[PDB]
Amino acid sequence: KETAAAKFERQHMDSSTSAASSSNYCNQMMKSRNLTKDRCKPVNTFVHESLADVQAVCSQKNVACKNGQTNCYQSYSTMSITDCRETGSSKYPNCAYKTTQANKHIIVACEGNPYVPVHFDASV
Repeated sequence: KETAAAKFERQHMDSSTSAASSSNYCNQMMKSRNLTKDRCKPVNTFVHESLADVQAVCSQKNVACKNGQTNCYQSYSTMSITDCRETGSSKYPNCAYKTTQANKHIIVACEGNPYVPVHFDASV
């Protein structure tokens, strides 16, 4: 039973890189973070910031989440991010991803004690 905070980390955190290396980045990371396991997960974003910097967003700009909830936070600066998105050629167990590297504000839902990100909402 993964806690929610640990699941955000496994799905969203990639501090070991500054940026998406290849067009191949997404097929690889989606696989190693176990997101192609039971299904191809259709969309996922990886954040190439340290964990501290990303936990800090939980004290930045308070915004409405897309589901209308109000525990969403928008980062003040831009962050290095990679968007991973299934192509049309995508067929489980043979998940295939388009890699888009970008530098965007991130919006996360935060909860808990410690108040930390548990949900990736959007980037802008």
